[PDB]
Amino acid sequence: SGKSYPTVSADYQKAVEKAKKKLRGFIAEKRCAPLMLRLAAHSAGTFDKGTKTGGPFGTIKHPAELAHSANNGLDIAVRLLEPLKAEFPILSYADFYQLAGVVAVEVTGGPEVPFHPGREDKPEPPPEGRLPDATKGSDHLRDVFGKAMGLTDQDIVALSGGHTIGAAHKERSGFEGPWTSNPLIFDNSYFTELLSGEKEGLLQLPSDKALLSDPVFRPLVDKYAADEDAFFADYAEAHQKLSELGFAD
Ligand code: HEM
Ligand code: NA
Repeated sequence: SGKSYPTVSADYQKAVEKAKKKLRGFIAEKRCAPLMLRLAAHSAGTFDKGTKTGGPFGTIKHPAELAHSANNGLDIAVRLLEPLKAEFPILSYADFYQLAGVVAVEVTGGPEVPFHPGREDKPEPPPEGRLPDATKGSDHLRDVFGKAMGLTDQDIVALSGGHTIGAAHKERSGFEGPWTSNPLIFDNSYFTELLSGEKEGLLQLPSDKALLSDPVFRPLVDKYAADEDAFFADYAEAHQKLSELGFAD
């Protein structure tokens, strides 16, 4: 909602379609879907609505932004994508990274998130410190996703479900291990695990646990644990919004 997507040329559209295919094959083969989803989220998640700065505009590949502590390990993601990006010189990096995030969800069996091209690469990275802190709680989540990004409480819970794929690494954030028993499968297991308690071998961040005790977040966790279809619908909506922050309005 509220979006007016720009016109891109037929050749640009052709390149998007071909890049989508190539990204599917590459991401599946390399087993890097979760890392690519993290990359897309960290690129988009710097948007501040009050200043209209940051967001998914290709700045994450700048050495200055990759050096942000919250971005530890994302240099791997950028390097992995560089050879493929080079096959699509017409595409913006911004579009390519957001397309990679959409593909990461699709190949792991998640919903089909709508994608619209036309993000323009911006010259200057946003200041460090906008991304969410895993050690903080609900107030902080609302500060970051709500007050800065302009997303809803529903979006916060659905997007937290991105942790259904992948793992933390002690050398990156310091946290360690997968949230789920099937970390390459995009399903509602993140929420099922969050409800069932601390199972040995599985990770819960303080920011994940914050969802269980918040009056608004908890009913959403309950809904998504009970209804994977409802999770997929809300997730697709939220991911689209995240990927389009500051873009096309
Ligand atoms: C809600 C606030 C969030 C917090 C506090 C948070 C924090 C973290 C942390 C600490 C890690 C581990 C990084 C590492 O050590 O390798 C991580 C990984 C990850 N995050 Fe988030 N995140 C949040 C939101 C999101 C969102 C919105 C998405 C996308 C929808 C997402 C997708 C992922 C994925 C897929 C991984 C796994 C990366 C891998 O396997 O290499 N996260 N997150
Ligand atoms: Na999973």
